[PDB]
Amino acid sequence: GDAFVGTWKLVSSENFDDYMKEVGVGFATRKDAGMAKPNMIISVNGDLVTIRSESTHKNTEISFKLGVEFDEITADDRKVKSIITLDGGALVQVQKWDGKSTTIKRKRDGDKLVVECVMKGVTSTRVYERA
Amino acid sequence: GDAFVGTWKLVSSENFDDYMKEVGVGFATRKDAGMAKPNMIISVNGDLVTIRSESTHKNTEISFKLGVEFDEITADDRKVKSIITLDGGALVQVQKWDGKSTTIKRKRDGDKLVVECVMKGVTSTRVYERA
Repeated sequence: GDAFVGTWKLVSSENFDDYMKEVGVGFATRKDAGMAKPNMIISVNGDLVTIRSESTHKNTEISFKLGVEFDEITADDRKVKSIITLDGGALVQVQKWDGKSTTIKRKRDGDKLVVECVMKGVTSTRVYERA
Repeated sequence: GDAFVGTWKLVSSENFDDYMKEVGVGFATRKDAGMAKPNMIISVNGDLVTIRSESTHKNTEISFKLGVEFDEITADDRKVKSIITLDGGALVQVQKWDGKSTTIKRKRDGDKLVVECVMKGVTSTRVYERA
């Protein structure tokens, strides 16, 4: 919906490194990924949704449809299968690969976009705001 | 194949503006798109191919499989249907939207990657080289 559409700047991050350790990201790459403050750009054209994050080195983007499974190569190079849904006003994305799975939840909170990444027990919280 | 895999820097461009005029890109956007020298990063993971171009403002990326049609939102904001194939050592991509269609051909030439965009009569040539 039009609730997520826009450009966002990151403002906070919590327990991100432990979330990364849990998914198996390499030391040099976690250390790197945590030193940057990405921008999240979300838009929609018809029934097609787009999310792209800019960074001073790593830049990615995904184009998908709700409730339709697709193939994704993450920023950290994992070949996963994604399925994104609209569960009660929140964009719920589930990535699954090699028997494991993680869930990324995007939801509005006033003038902020709250993102919560979870990997069996560990949760990281990143708060965004418009730009 | 492993022939296109790598990072590329642009070195030349020819008749690009006329190619843009033909596809209907807006004046301010063509003027902008031509002042930048993008980088093309191509990689493969299993049967999944990835092409992403970096620029000091506009950054995009596509993930696809050969011979399988998919939905794409171009850098200039056109919602097109793409189909990419391997026609005799050349990556041939066809975009189609609103009764029209364009063809982008990527092929090797020594140590260069030659790209040729065509829109009924008009052809633009952009030459890349490794980085």
